[PDB]
Amino acid sequence: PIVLENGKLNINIDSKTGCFSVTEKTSGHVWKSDPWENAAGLLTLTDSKGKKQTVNISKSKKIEVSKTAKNTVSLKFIDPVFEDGSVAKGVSIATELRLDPNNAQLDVEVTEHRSGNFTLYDLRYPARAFSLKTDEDKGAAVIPQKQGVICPSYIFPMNGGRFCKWDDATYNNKSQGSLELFNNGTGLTMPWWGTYNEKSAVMGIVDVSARPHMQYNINNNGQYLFNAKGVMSPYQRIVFLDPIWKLDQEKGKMRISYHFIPGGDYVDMAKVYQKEAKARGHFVSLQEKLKRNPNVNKLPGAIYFGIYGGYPHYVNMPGMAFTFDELKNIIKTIHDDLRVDKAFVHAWGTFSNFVPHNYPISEALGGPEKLKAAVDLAKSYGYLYSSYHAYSPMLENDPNFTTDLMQRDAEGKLMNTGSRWARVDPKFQKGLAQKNIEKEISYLGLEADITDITFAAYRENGKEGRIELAKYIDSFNLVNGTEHGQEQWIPYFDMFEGMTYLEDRPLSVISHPAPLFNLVYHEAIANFGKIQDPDNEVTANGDFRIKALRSMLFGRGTTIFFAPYEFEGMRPMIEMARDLVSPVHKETFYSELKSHEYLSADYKVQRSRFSSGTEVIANLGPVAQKIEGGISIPGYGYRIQMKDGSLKTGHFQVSLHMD
Amino acid sequence: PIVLENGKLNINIDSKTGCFSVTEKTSGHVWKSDPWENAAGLLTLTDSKGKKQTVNISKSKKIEVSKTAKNTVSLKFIDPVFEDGSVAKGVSIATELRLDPNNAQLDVEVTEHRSGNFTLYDLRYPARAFSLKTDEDKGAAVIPQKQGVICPSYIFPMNGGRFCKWDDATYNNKSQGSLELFNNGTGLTMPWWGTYNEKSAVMGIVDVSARPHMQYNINNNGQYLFNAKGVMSPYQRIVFLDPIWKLDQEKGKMRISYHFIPGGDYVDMAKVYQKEAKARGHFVSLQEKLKRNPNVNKLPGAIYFGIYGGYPHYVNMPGMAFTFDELKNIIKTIHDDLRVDKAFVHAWGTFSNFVPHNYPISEALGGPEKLKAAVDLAKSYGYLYSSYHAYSPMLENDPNFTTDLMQRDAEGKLMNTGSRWARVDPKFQKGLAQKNIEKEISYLGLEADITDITFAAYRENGKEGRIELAKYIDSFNLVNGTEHGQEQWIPYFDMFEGMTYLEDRPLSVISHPAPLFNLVYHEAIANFGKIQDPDNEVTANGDFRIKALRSMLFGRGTTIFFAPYEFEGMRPMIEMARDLVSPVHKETFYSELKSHEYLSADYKVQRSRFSSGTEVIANLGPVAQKIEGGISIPGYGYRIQMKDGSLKTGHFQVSLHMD
Ligand SMILES: [Cl-]
Ligand SMILES: [Cl-]
Repeated sequence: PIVLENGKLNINIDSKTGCFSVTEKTSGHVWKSDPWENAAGLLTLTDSKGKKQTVNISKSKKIEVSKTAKNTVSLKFIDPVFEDGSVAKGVSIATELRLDPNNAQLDVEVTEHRSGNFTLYDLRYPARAFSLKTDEDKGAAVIPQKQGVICPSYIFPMNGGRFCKWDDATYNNKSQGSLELFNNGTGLTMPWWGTYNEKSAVMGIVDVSARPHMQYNINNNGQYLFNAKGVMSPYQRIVFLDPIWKLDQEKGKMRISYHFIPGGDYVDMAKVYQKEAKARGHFVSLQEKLKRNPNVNKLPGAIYFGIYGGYPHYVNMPGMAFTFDELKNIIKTIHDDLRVDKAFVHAWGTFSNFVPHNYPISEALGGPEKLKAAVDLAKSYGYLYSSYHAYSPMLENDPNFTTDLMQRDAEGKLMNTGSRWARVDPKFQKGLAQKNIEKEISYLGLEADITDITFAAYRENGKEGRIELAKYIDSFNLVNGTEHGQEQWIPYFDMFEGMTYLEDRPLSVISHPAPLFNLVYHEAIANFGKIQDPDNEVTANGDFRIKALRSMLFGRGTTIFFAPYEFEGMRPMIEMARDLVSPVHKETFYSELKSHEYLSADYKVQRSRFSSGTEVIANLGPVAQKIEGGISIPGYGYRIQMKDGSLKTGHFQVSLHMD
Repeated sequence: PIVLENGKLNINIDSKTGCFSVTEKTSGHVWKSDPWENAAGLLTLTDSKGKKQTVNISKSKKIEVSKTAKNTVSLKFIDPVFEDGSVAKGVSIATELRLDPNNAQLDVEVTEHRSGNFTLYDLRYPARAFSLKTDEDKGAAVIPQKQGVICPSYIFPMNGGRFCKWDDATYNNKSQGSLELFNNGTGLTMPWWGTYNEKSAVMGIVDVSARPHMQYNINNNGQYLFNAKGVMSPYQRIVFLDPIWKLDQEKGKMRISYHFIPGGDYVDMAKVYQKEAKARGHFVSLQEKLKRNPNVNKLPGAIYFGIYGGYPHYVNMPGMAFTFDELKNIIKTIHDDLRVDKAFVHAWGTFSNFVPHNYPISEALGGPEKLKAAVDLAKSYGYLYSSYHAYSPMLENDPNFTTDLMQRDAEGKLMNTGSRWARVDPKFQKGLAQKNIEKEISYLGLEADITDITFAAYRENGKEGRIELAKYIDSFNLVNGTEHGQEQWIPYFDMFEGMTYLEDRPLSVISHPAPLFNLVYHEAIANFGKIQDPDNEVTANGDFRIKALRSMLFGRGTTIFFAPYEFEGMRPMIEMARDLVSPVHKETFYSELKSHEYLSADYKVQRSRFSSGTEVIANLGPVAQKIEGGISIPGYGYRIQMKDGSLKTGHFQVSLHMD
């Protein structure tokens, strides 16, 4: 082998294949190259007939590996070979491995690619690296899918229904696939991922300029590679996560930085990234935000209430719209009867035109003075208030619909024809906001704003116009929120509505929620439940029992999101959130989520520690379980140590009243 | 126009296009032909270049429409034209429309197709027929997707989060697609579907010999057709369901029979089908089953308990496997402490080999005598008992794994390499069951059996071997169940585990559960909740509150499916099922589900009436709502009128106990 080495790592590079292993010297843990095919990389490209095929670059006609500097090895893979034995002449991939001279940190970069008369598409590089061996390694893959998850590398006790679905998925196509960076769908919210066992951890951080996808393989033995051939896989069940470099699209630097952490797990990974997040400029603390705007302290302990009037979808829809008097009375009841001390009231349906014309205040719902009376009541209670706003939609049912503000592609065709909520080109969105937002703020005396859609993702197309809008909104210095968010938007907002979990998502049945994003960013952005999956709805992500406990563990706020006709049914949930979640949310709001742990074999009992001095232990399953010191946590129960040393213990119960 | 007419229907057939309208003469409602393109049919076929294209068959070069009998119109569509104006010379499609002389029934059949030098694939015929106009018709599409759903043709009040998902799905690809018949995944469990408004209903029943797919379009304006062109749809939002004849594979008769019901809805449609089910031989009543086997009377009021010991997935898995003494104690606790009077105990993990070798009784778990003691205990209480059995798997982790009993295709390649649970060719399965099942029956004195996997679907490949196993099992005259089921298997079993709902399914955000299967088959086959989504798990399909109420409305039994370590956490739910669900299940078990109705604008308050003289009203949402007479049904509440005149009223409560 060729060798790169420092005080912490030894990298062994195979001259013949370009594959590498990483020995973490302190533990003797060796991270292995591809256990299945000894493939350094997997490259998808067209053949001479123009059919896409995926090849092992380690089978190329020529492979050149050399040390080109003390801590750099240069590799070159020349003329890959197709399945049928023909050669992709003139195709080459060049890469570098660069060891930090001091730290346990390896940079891996794809530095050039040549396509000849072929077309190159995906490159998995390194391929099937940093794997865990299922049922040998006791650890997990770590994936910042929205708030984040882990995927254990072994089978463990769990509810029998869940166990069937989990195990089964590890033998079919549910456990393999890919995810993308910085969307509000199924994708990742931070540019890293990793694997750990009981000895060591590795993560990879993707260069800021690049947008690889991430391939996963969760305990799968690769049977998916053999089904079309009708044979059984000869490979072993493993866990891996690989970068997919999109060679046909990517113009950035195709670099991933691997960090090796002895005895580390997902918390340690998160903290490594937190330092990078700060270097990248995303980290603007809620303490800095509170210094700029004292009204940010209306957020700790506040329930986020969304009163959904059928808008933006419809204007004054019968059986859904609220009047402004009705809004006022919901506000009053929240404060006077349900004793809610702090709240963020978000009223969906206050305008008589469709977004993106967020005006005038609707005469049919009572007019301006009647809305002002609602808002003033809220402000009298120290609640925050915002209308629903959006500057990105262009809706088919809007009488003012036009394609004039939609974007066109290089061929002159309309973009986002199938995505109605994100049709207005961002380059127009600041101008739309400017039409009325300052009038609303002046007329209502607003202290807060929430703006939908535009900041839910961080794609390249249109980003300049989105930044312009973000800066415009931020210039008002209101306590402000937006739908979902991404790390890149943290500087401009105080809270994100969402950054939790989709209901139906890849990896659902073979992962556990982990507060990855909040382990990084809790001190910098507040988050609340998503409006589609609020704390009052029973979904794949739980009922109120589960959601309330998870809120405290993860450091998010309560979301009660309702049509007006449901309000009386919200009362119990509001009370329970007020009693249990709100004081914990208050105490921990500005703090760091220092650590999170799973404390039971089924992963349902967890412990979170916040730099406020607050410790939350909760049991998200139905059966009491013991942890350390033989302490028992009831099903759907909690034990919380507050800053002041007091202890709160308790549990939820579901009962049946029979008359 | 050519007309077919009787006293109930007028069929108006356009002689230039082949499109037809149907006037239902009692209500006067007119079902229109394709509102979008005036297409009589949509045919997918390869072009001169071999690229598949879809074409409107009404644009064919020659269309021949003639009245060939009093009540038959014959159509021929000759030389379809491609996008580019080129012709598919030698291609033709012939159809017939046959009006029943007396009844409001129309048979539609594709009687011939010729391909010439082209290859034909899908044919939608009739295309976009029997549609509902969104927000003008107040009705629904009716789809027997597993237990069944309806898809309303208008927007209505509901929870705000649900509303956003619902409306949004009508404008993207979530509201269009296709489903297949007789699978245990996303598909249909009865060969019919339909549409209704406030005046009239139509359904179509597919010929017994055919396997069309079904296309859906739920309030979608056809934007999916235009996204690639980057233009806005010019079509209106409508609801339709079309048959998709797979011309490349279908050997049966491509006939659908349309039945027209003035004032009808999904209940009337289910009852039309019920007549056809009986004609097809699927309907063997529970009453007949009870006459054959008096032990069937151990099912009414019984909780289905699955004790999941990590088998079949693993043998004797630490932390999941139960011993036979442990199983005995669980059974004892359920009866003596939790006062469950009737139950079906299903123990997953009683053998020391992997399925499909369902023997011997495991020595490691205690041996035959200790299993007998647990079974005898169960029998002394009157409970039904089965071990887990399966004759279809061939598992990678089984030391005895071989490919010898796997099916191979015409190229000699293994089939089902991707489906571990369904690998043994059905032709072998009877033999595998024969190896030990009679030894088990005799040793344990079994009164019952549940067999997993084999009867979850009704596919053509392997059907004969499945039938042979069903008949073999049924020859024992045991109270018996199977996973999921299908209508074709009703004659052989007393119960099905499942026939409810997938958690993640197409149409989930744009449909309501409706008890379609049970509206047809409740008197013939009992069902219970699916082990993956049991009444103790909180999922997309609800928590215990919601599941228990739906169980009573739809006429299914309770499923408690748990790993042994969870048992103590099951107690409250077992109690509540005992007190609430079990007596209603007991009373209604053999009865007809006569009617189901949605009584609230949000579809959450419902009413079912059983021929036992039992009426169940329940509210599956959080807020109290009023029905007729101003009677209020509490959130998560019920009002049940029993045959004995008694009225049961009550509701679930979730409380927080702070110590
Ligand atoms: Cl969360
Ligand atoms: Cl159900």
